[PDB]
Amino acid sequence: DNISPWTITGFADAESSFMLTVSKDSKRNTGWSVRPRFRIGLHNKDVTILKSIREYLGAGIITSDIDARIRFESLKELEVVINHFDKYPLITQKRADYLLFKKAFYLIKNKEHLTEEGLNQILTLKASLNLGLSEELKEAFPNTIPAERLLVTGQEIPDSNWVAGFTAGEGSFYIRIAKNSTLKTGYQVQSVFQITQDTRDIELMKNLISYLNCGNIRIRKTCVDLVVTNLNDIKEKIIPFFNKNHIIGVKLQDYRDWCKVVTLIDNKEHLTSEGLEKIQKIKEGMNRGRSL
DNA sequence: GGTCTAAACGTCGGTTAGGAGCATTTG
DNA sequence: CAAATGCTCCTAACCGACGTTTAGACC
Ligand SMILES: [Ca+2]
Ligand SMILES: [Ca+2]
Ligand SMILES: [Ca+2]
Repeated sequence: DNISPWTITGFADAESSFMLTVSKDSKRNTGWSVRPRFRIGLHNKDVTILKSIREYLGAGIITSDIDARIRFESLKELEVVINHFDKYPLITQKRADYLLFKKAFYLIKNKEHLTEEGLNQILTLKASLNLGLSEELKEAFPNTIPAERLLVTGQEIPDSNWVAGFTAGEGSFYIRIAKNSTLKTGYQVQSVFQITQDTRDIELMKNLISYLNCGNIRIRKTCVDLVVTNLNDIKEKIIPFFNKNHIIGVKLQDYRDWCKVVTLIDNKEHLTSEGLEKIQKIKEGMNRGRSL
């Protein structure tokens, strides 16, 4: 089965990266090598996801060593990328990065990066891209003025598949077992849906809650979480939503086991010892407890 | 009070993100 | 020759995922 473009975009909002490498090359006229990259790096166990992406865009190089990566570094591949994200725009702060990247791309495509002016401009672009300029690049290009970075605000959810890809990237379906003496079975069993993101896009997360009509915002001791713990919201909103909008990767399997446990909780089997052992058995093989 | 649900509060460790540069091809 | 791209190696935090305690409904 083929993947949705908005799923690709959501997942990219989650896990992808737009990069500019500027490295001193003595074998070049400007004395510098400038190259744009787009990349997605995952755990090996999710190679298939990358393949799916590769199948949709018809571009990208997939490798697998200590991790699995799909990369786009040549001009043509990057054209494919830019086409996709122009048709299907990111909505997190990463979009900003994309724009910078995009600008840089066109400077390199038109070869004016081989000009010192072009080089300097590209350095202003990298200055505001992700982690910005290293100390080495800072001293190599003194007092470069960081390009204006677009603050991504008022981002409406473009598509439900975007949500699917995004939680496929940052989401978490897990079962919480709490040591509670008030429970005659000895433990409280909770089904929990979660999405984690840096505070920079808290607005989006809030706008996401309204989209799912459930969830609470949690601020950590930094990061922000969309947390769904209400069983009825889970059974009536979340589960149907992700049954319609599929989760890719191993997290799909995790989500299935999660679903099974939710059904066990709905039938109040979590209130008995037998059902508790059952649920625990399912949980031990979920997420961090899964194998090859 | 007894019980259970929802969720606020807490915390670990690694899969993500982000990085830089040599090697090879293209020309 | 030089410019583009292929390929490989390095770094660590924003994530994922796990745990306990608190407010409070029904009975
Ligand atoms: Ca992310
Ligand atoms: Ca992930
Ligand atoms: Ca992630």
